[PDB]
Amino acid sequence: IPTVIYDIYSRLLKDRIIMLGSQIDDNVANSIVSQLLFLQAQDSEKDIYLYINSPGGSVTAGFAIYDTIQHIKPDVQTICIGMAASMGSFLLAAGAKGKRFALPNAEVMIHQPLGGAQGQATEIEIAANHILKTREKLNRILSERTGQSIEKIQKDTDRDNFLTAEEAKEYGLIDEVMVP
Amino acid sequence: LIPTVIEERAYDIYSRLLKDRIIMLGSQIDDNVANSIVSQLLFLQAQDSEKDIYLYINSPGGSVTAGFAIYDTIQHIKPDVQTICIGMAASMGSFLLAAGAKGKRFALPNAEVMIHQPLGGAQGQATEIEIAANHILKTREKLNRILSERTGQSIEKIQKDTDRDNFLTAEEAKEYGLIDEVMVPE
Amino acid sequence: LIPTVIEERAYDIYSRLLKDRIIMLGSQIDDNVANSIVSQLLFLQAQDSEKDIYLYINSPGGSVTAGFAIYDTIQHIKPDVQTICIGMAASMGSFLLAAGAKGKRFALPNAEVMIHQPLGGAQGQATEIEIAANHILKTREKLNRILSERTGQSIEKIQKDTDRDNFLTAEEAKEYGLIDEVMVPE
Amino acid sequence: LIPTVIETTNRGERAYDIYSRLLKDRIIMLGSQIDDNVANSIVSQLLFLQAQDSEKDIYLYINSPGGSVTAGFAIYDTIQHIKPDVQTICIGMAASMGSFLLAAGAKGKRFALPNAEVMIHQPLGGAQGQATEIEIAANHILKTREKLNRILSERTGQSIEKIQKDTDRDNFLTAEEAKEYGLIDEVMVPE
Amino acid sequence: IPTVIERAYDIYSRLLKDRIIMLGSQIDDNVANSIVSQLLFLQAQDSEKDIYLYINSPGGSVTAGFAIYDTIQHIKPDVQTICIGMAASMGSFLLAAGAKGKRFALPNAEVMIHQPLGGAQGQATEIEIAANHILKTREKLNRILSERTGQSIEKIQKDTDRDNFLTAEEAKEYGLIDEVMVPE
Amino acid sequence: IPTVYDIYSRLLKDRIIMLGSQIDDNVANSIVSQLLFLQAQDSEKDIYLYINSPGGSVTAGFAIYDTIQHIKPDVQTICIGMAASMGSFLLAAGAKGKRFALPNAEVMIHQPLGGAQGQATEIEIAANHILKTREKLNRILSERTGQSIEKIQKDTDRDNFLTAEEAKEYGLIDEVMVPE
Amino acid sequence: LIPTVYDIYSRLLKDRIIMLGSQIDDNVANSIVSQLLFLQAQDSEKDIYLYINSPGGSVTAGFAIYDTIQHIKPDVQTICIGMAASMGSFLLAAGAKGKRFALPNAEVMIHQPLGGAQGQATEIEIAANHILKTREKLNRILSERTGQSIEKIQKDTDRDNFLTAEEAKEYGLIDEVMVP
Amino acid sequence: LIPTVIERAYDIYSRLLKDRIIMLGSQIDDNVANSIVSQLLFLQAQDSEKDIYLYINSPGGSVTAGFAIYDTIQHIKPDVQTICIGMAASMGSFLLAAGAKGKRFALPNAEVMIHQPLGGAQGQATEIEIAANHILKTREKLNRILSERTGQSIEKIQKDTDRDNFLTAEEAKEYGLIDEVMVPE
Amino acid sequence: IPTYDIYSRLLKDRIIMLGSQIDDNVANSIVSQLLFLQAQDSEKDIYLYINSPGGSVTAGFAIYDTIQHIKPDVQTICIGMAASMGSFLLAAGAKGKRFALPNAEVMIHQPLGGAQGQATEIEIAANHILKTREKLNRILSERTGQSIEKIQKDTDRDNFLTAEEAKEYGLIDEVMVPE
Ligand SMILES: CC[C@@H](C)[C@H]1C(=O)N([C@@H](C)c2cccc3ccccc23)C[C@@H]2N(C(=O)NCCCC(F)(F)F)CCC(=O)N12
Ligand SMILES: CC[C@@H](C)[C@H]1C(=O)N([C@@H](C)c2cccc3ccccc23)C[C@@H]2N(C(=O)NCCCC(F)(F)F)CCC(=O)N12
Ligand SMILES: CC[C@@H](C)[C@H]1C(=O)N([C@@H](C)c2cccc3ccccc23)C[C@@H]2N(C(=O)NCCCC(F)(F)F)CCC(=O)N12
Ligand SMILES: CC[C@@H](C)[C@H]1C(=O)N([C@@H](C)c2cccc3ccccc23)C[C@@H]2N(C(=O)NCCCC(F)(F)F)CCC(=O)N12
Ligand SMILES: CC[C@@H](C)[C@H]1C(=O)N([C@@H](C)c2cccc3ccccc23)C[C@@H]2N(C(=O)NCCCC(F)(F)F)CCC(=O)N12
Ligand SMILES: CC[C@@H](C)[C@H]1C(=O)N([C@@H](C)c2cccc3ccccc23)C[C@@H]2N(C(=O)NCCCC(F)(F)F)CCC(=O)N12
Ligand SMILES: CC[C@@H](C)[C@H]1C(=O)N([C@@H](C)c2cccc3ccccc23)C[C@@H]2N(C(=O)NCCCC(F)(F)F)CCC(=O)N12
Ligand SMILES: CC[C@@H](C)[C@H]1C(=O)N([C@@H](C)c2cccc3ccccc23)C[C@@H]2N(C(=O)NCCCC(F)(F)F)CCC(=O)N12
Ligand SMILES: CC[C@@H](C)[C@H]1C(=O)N([C@@H](C)c2cccc3ccccc23)C[C@@H]2N(C(=O)NCCCC(F)(F)F)CCC(=O)N12
Repeated sequence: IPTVIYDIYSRLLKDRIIMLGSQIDDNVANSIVSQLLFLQAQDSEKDIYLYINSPGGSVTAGFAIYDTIQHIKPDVQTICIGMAASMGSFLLAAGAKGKRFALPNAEVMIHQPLGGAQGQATEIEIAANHILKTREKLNRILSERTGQSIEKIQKDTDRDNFLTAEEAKEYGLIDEVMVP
Repeated sequence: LIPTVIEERAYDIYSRLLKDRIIMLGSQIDDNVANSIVSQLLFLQAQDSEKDIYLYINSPGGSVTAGFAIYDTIQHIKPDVQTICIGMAASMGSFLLAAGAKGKRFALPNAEVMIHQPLGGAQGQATEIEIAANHILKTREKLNRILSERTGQSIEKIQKDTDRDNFLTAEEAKEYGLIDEVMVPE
Repeated sequence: LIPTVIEERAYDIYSRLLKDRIIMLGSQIDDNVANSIVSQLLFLQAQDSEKDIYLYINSPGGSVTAGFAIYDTIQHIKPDVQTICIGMAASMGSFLLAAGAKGKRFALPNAEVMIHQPLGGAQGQATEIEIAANHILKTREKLNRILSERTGQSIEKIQKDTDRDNFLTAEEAKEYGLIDEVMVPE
Repeated sequence: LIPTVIETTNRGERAYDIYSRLLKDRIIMLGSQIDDNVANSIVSQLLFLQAQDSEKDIYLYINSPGGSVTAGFAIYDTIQHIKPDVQTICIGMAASMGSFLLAAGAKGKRFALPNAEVMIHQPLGGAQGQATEIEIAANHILKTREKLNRILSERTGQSIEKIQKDTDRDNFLTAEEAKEYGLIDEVMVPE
Repeated sequence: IPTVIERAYDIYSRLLKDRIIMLGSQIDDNVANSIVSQLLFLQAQDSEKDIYLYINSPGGSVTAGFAIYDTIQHIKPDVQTICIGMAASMGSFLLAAGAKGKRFALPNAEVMIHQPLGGAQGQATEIEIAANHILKTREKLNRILSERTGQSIEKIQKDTDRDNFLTAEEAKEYGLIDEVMVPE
Repeated sequence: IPTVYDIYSRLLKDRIIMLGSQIDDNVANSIVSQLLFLQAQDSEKDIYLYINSPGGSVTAGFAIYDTIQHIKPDVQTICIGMAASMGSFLLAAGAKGKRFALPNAEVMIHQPLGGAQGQATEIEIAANHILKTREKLNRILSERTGQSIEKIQKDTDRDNFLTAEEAKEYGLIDEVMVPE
Repeated sequence: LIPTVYDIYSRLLKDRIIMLGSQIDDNVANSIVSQLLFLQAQDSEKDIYLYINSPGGSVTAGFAIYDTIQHIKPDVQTICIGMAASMGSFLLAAGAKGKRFALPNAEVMIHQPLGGAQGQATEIEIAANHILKTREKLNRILSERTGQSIEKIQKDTDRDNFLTAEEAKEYGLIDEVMVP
Repeated sequence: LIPTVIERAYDIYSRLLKDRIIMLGSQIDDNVANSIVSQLLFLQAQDSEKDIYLYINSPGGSVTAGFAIYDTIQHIKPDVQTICIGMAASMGSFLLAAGAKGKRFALPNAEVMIHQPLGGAQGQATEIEIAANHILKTREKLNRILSERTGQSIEKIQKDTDRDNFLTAEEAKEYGLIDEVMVPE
Repeated sequence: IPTYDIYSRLLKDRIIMLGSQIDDNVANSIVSQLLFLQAQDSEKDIYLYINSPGGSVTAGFAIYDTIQHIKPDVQTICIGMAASMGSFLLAAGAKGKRFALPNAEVMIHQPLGGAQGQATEIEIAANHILKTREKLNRILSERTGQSIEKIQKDTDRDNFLTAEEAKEYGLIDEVMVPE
């Protein structure tokens, strides 16, 4: 990671740019949540810029970021550069309305949540109910953010569904493709 | 490891027992074990469709579908299949113990019987987990319904008593209706 | 592990069943299992080209090409091959269950039948992935077409019903046309 | 991985990692599995913050799957011991000892964001060896469960019998259900 | 394992022909199934002649041990027991299970008694169930040992709290065996 | 393996040889031995070679191939299940007019696979060897199918799956045995 | 490992030189994207110099870099030193027209994208369609940047195709070979 | 992982050390003992009269490492107050009991566990004998010191440490391992 | 193993081969062979070949006690090596009928073992292995004519003896010199 006279990521944070550039786990969420809180305290009115190049990851970690975005006063603009898959694409769609972007060759992928369960029948049932409720929660929020029905979201996320930047715009996941 | 007996014919000990209509279920129940036991049951029915068969059970259980292969074959054939628990019958083992001919399900006094709900796993997409969950729940309903019919206990009581590992003495298994008699030594 | 029976002649239990025209498909289907079953079918046809053969199926499935070795050999030989599901017939196992002679496909009441689409893999260059994808899609079409002919269901319905794991009871398998009869115990 | 922030003050600029910057404003992040190291760090932060100012509130962020019960109790007892109120917020997930610590915040100052997940269940453990050693371990984990349930009862207003029943297996609650249960006081809805 | 020819037998099968069963390993389900089968075979061959159970075993599974124990008590023939080498844990329990008056050891054989071993992991209630089960199992073992030795349950409990090694002569004094066979 | 003889030995008594696995040296040695045994038993009666094989070693395959051509009896071939790579080469090696498949059998043809590491000159030697091996295979396949070497080269460039009927049209087999 | 003068890479960044000297993954892309953004903010008119010595890597990570290059105002000059393979050679070709270079002994390699898929037939189909669309996207852009037809790019990338610096120039991947 | 505070820039543990608080928050091995011994020596040199505060959240560990800490506590002039937060087991509970008389504490939900020392030996009979004698002497040494610090007899300590013995904070006080449970205000 | 297999052929002539590490399986087999041979003929000598690095003490005692229990004399011969429990069993043969070939190696040393866990568990294990060593040394004293104190000293560490030194020690009666 190069230094500027700051490491490069810290330099970007000084200009209110947060980089979500990896798999989403609890550590990544904690860092992004902290950066959002720091930026709101520095200036509660200026926009924040969230860069997303992520294959997704933990749903609860993703919701930590999602809820923090909605909680703070500044608008959080989102941009997909490279790829936004799974919880990554969910967070892309979570940006301030009118301020969700992708570059033209960026890839957006949506699909249903993944998980596991082992043990007794009743334990498997509890895990199944939990992941099904989690999917309903995700689909409901995605419906509100895209303007698509819950039934359409359900159908379109049944398997891996790859979208171009332009298709993501048509879907309502982003507002604009930034053409060079 | 397995001794031979000579009667002129040479038999390993298990084959010698099979000649007297005794089948040994002495391991974890998987497809191989089920196939072997199913084959022995079919062989014995063909040898004599009227004489009792004796199924020895010392098993920690195992695959439910493999257990049902044995269960359905027991019910399908004409001979009565007597069951005895020696050592332990747990899970599908205890289900098979309860599957023996009415009046002919036994245990020795220090045998251990354990009943519990089925175990499994699932990973992948939400809808795949749902399918696996529905399947294991239906399997549990099927097991509980049959156990209710075989023991005389209600489905609601079976559900409650199999929620966690439930260890029974031979005498408790008799009181429960899983077996008919404890063979006390003379 | 596998007991012996003595009639002058000494047989393992499976060989004894084969003498009465019973073939046991009791494991995952791979090339070895297919070769053995194909050999048994050819042997039985040569022993008697008119008497029925009995194919026991307790299998989670396995290789599609191995399954087709068995399927084609069943159709090629003169004797009718009766099929019975005891325990489980999943994937290629359920395909082979459905391949038995019309009117002579059975299951015991607690047997489980599962149908789903074929599984596979591919890695390498885009064009290699394309070739592998085309191959598995053609394989699925071939399976679905044959299943349609054997069950009486449309190809479109088979496609829909095999999209994910679909578990059927013995009675549901009969209603579907995978088997002809559930053998209820007497 | 962890960004730096630089604040220019009148006696030279200061460089903080982001978590240290939050600690300066009395925010402690419990963002991982709870083990002894995590507990020691959080205990130290609580003691430091009390010494800096014994009257100002502390803010404990909880995004945790839980972990060691004794480590969790190190944090719990330190929270109750110090003078400042410790506000708690669930962001993401609070499971097991995480949800216990969420419920341990100052009364009226326990929060969650709307899509946060709270999970409660009974403690997990292990025991091997002789029969009498297994008995000792069993008695210990059963007493530990009674201790947890009693405290949870006091903090939520639910009876011990209800806590026992509701923690028998994994029990997932929405933020709103956690409020109704008494684990938190308020769901912070976005403005 | 050598062969002997009269018909060809492996050495263990040859001993089984003279009603000698060898329990010469750790006790698991396979060993128990084999020994149970041999006992049933021998009873069917002759319901009146004594059976001879050789024990050189570090013990093993309690339920497997009880399969053997209950089969011994169930059959009509007397089962004589001898400790050669070592009988530990369930091995020593089976040694004590032989027909009264017909439990032996050779002079340098080692007998060890101790409480049962086990494990449990998972939820508190699962640990409780496992603990209750192993405690009941210990009570069952101690009660039977009390009946077979003539020692009180309280003394058995105390003496099995930790590993307790006995010489053949001490095992006789304890009531685990009836006689030490001294060489002529 | 059931007894009647083990089942495979019983089939060998009726001049049926089972090639039902990956082709390695052990399999080739066994099949070569069976062919020599059968020729000695009767030099005029047909032999029946069952093929359900994913292929394997080229030199092992050539041991079988050359032994088939060397002996006096006609060797009939049948594909049941799958004949891939050297398996399909051996299928095509059966006596002209006596190469069969069952209707759902799969035939796959492709170029040989291999490996080489070390110095540049060692890599060159290995490359020349595998290229010569491919030429040898293609030339023989051309003679057995009636297809040109140029067409064989093109059609084996990547994995090429054929149905039994397509294998007949290609000239790899003579007839599909339809069930009566 | 990395000498100080600033560490050496940060010193080069001060003069608007970015080093892409490794396999392209998300971390590398995020770092390069950040450097490009930083440099544009420092001076939106001065050229940027992108050094490429890379075996390639992730396609989506490569597209993060590609789209950021096209998005920013400064011209990004590219030079191949050592090797540019796969996505590395794609990025080499993405430099400002007239300002794509290689040193004389640099190696350029082009080939089709690599990937994988396992699971159900329909999942394999989705993965196959995705990688085929990705290849079309890459080939279309390469056609625009080189002046070669899509059909020629398809043919020339079917297998590993190694080019000298001079051949890369003739192909249109670079504009000039810098002779010493 | 470990946050920084600015007054000078300190990691949080160093900041606590400036106020005479030492954290024993892990398994006790030689490294941990060396660090704690060094902190104790540093603090005595800074001020030989002011109390030191030793936080204990530890499952125990090496007996000799524990004795390095124990002997250093007794050697230095300042009183070392001890507090159990979370758990003090085995050598951890021994060190808890080693604090200055009247200044050994626990928080109400802290767990104290006492048991006999653990170890191992393999090799020749005479090597096993040497290892057995050593661990038995070590147990006698531990029990004698625990007797002096708690007021319990050696015979009672022996009996109560035969197996794992878990105590609540209040039970630890009754036992004499600590002097007071700090109840929250 | 060449073909009776060769070992079974030797057993027909009352020769038992102890040619490996002594564990429970080996002991069970040798005990069974001894019982079989006594039943075949209670008066004829048995010949026990010993080429063994030793092994389990309790397994060795299974063999030892069975030798002493049966009526036939058991002659012992060391060919190759008899170490540890192997040398103990060599010394256990019938008095006057314990042999070695001239280049055979005999090694004596104290028993080996292990203990882990609580102090009291280590104490129990230590007491047990010390009592086992006393039992071994007492029997070796009776069989060799050496004092217990001398056996203790000489087994403190690995002590290698030639066949002739083993004879002088009293572990064997005779070295069979080739004719
Ligand atoms: C400024 C109002 C809302 C935003 C409020 C709030 O909702 N939180 C949340 C995000 C929060 C975070 C962590 C722990 C919490 C515990 C209880 C309640 C809220 C908590 C903390 C937040 N606080 C700050 O953000 N302070 C400035 C810190 C700046 C920097 F990030 F450190 F640089 C503490 C004062 C407070 O009332 N809030
Ligand atoms: C002769 C009374 C008792 C000994 C009685 C009995 O309790 N069992 C038990 C041990 C038993 C074993 C295995 C499965 C059983 C199933 C149900 C009931 C008893 C079973 C089986 C036993 N049987 C035999 O022992 N038959 C001869 C066996 C010969 C040989 F071992 F094969 F060589 C079957 C007839 C029967 O009534 N019993
Ligand atoms: C005697 C009526 C029922 C019992 C009937 C039957 O249900 N099955 C079942 C168990 C069966 C087994 C295996 C494959 C099958 C395939 C299709 C239908 C039933 C099958 C086979 C069974 N058959 C035999 O058991 N024959 C004798 C074999 C003796 C020995 F086991 F080999 F020793 C074939 C004649 C038949 O009509 N049945
Ligand atoms: C009886 C007519 C058809 C059935 C014909 C046939 O289609 N095949 C097939 C199944 C076949 C099997 C294996 C290799 C083959 C190779 C080429 C052609 C057919 C083959 C072999 C089959 N043959 C036999 O099955 N003979 C009896 C062997 C019985 C036993 F299995 F050994 F017990 C060889 C004589 C033959 O003309 N056929
Ligand atoms: C029968 C004429 C040709 C076929 C001739 C021949 O080409 N070979 C070949 C196949 C061969 C095989 C193995 C080693 C060889 C060594 C040198 C030359 C040929 C060899 C051996 C073959 N021979 C036999 O096949 N003998 C009978 C064996 C029958 C059975 F297989 F054992 F059942 C030895 C006599 C011989 O001249 N030939
Ligand atoms: C200057 C107009 C375009 C270039 C515009 C833009 O398109 N992006 C992109 C590259 C962008 C990056 C990261 C996150 C984003 C989130 C939403 C929209 C765009 C984002 C961010 C970019 N911004 C900056 O580049 N600010 C200066 C940062 C300098 C330094 F790198 F920190 F040194 C934020 C203000 C803005 O409107 N843009
Ligand atoms: C301020 C009153 C209570 C809170 C009191 C106390 O109970 N503890 C506890 C938490 C404590 C911590 C660590 C070891 C202990 C050992 C024995 C007793 C208490 C201990 C330590 C606490 N002390 C401090 O907190 N000093 C200031 C340290 C500030 C900073 F954290 F370093 F930044 C030591 C003086 C004292 O009497 N206490
Ligand atoms: C002041 C009397 C006692 C405390 C005396 C002593 O007993 N030790 C002990 C603890 C000691 C420690 C390390 C190595 C030793 C080697 C030999 C003897 C004592 C040693 C060292 C101790 N010394 C210091 O503590 N010096 C100040 C160091 C302060 C700081 F820790 F660096 F911050 C050296 C002068 C000395 O006589 N002692
Ligand atoms: C002269 C009697 C002494 C030798 C006596 C005896 O001490 N044992 C011992 C070795 C023994 C072995 C195994 C189990 C025993 C159980 C209880 C008592 C002695 C047992 C068994 C021994 N027996 C035999 O050795 N019979 C012949 C067996 C021949 C062959 F080994 F099978 F080839 C059983 C009859 C008996 O009374 N004894």
